[PDB]
Amino acid sequence: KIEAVIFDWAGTTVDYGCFAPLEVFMEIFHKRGVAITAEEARKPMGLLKIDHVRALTEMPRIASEWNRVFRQLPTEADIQEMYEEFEEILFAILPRYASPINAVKEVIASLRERGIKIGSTTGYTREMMDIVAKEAALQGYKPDFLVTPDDVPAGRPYPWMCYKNAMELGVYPMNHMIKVGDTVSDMKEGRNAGMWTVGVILGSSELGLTEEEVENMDSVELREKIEVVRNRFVENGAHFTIETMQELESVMEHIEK
Amino acid sequence: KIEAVIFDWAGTTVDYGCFAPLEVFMEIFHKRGVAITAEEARKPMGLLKIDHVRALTEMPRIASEWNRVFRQLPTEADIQEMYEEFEEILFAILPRYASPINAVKEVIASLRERGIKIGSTTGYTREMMDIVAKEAALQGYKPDFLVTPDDVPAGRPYPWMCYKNAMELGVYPMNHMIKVGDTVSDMKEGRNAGMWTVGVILGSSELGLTEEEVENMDSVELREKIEVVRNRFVENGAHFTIETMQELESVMEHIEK
Ligand SMILES: [Mg+2]
Ligand SMILES: [Mg+2]
Repeated sequence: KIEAVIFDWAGTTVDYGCFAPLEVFMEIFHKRGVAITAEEARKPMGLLKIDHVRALTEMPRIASEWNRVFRQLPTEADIQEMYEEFEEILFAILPRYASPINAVKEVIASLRERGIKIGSTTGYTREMMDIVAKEAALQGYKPDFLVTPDDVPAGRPYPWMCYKNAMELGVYPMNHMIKVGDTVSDMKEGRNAGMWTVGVILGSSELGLTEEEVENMDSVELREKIEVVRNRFVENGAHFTIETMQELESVMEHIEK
Repeated sequence: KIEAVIFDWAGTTVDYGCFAPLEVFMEIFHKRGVAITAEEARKPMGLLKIDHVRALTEMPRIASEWNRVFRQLPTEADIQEMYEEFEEILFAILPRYASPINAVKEVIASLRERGIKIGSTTGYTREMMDIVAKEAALQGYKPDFLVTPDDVPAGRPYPWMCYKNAMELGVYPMNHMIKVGDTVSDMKEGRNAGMWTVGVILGSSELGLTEEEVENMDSVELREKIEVVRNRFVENGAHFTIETMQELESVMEHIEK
């Protein structure tokens, strides 16, 4: 029944915790004397990077500190400058984050043995993907296909990218495919596309923790942050939720019944 | 609640009875000394023309007959040569087969007034569609969008052409879309695409009759023939069947329940 799986990249296939973008946002602001925190930076983490910047700009705590520094509120120009800067720096450090999350690689190898097709979608622009893809391929990960918002009329949560995938992998109907992500948007897109939607937790952009703080965090404390997200997923369309990609082939078996 | 209807072209919105291709398919095989029937000729109607030729040669009755006549089964060269002929003959008559089918236009206008998007797919190439759609426009018919097999990995039954219509019209999930066609391939395309499928009988390729033959036919014999096409459509995936496009609107309403 299930013939292909569509994987997200950031916080799913690579970049444990999806920090690359978070790292950048904090720089462009810190360099301007208006330092923001990982929470409020990740706060918007789901919309157009361009608008993501503007959102941070209108965040009262940030908006006030900006006005304190520049003696004036951000200008549509500032947003446009910070955005240009955001990209340049991102292209710079993207490769340092294109490492396949330890769990994943093996899982992909297993699915491929079951003749199951591997596809993907993303929030990253084609420019950025060329970079992340190239590094991830040297590091052992390379899905059968890949699509970016540049390939379609609009990105997530539209199912456009997912249809492009099915079109290229040659799989139909939509319910013969699973969508695996690490964010609310990943869930929406999955459903909008009429396919089985699942959500990874450990290393998600939702759980927002690094491999470091996960391995060295209070069990009871961590076992609690995991629920705030696993629940968070189901509350958005996740037919299922998994702490790690190690539970993938298991959910498949379930689904196929 | 439905939001868009994807119409096939020949035998659905134009060319009553889908006659344009018919004599061309029979002619190309007749020149090789291998006669075929209208039934055989019409069986794979709806598919990308090149595929349609390949489909005819695949036919046991025809293949055997070909093998018996030439002492070897049909070749790729043969298929390719006949196709070249098929295109020459077709192109010189295509303008004469773009007249909208009678009451279709009134239906479209109604659909638009209800704010419903109009998309379409076909078996004709983009070059063929250029001629057909141009003439169709002049005669009052022009959907919001058009997609040929040239625009995707493959033609019918694959749901690729429908997904592009979804992308363009900005409609999701596929279940919010209805597919209307006049052949078996039309039915399969819709189901594969995960959308409400409807087949139209009078004027369809499956019925294979002219307007004359329809109005001047033994009503008892007519209803009887209607029953075979209908049973056929359903047999092949059709969710509902209608005699004419006038019934469409009603079917939509039933579905919205
Ligand atoms: Mg992600
Ligand atoms: Mg047709």
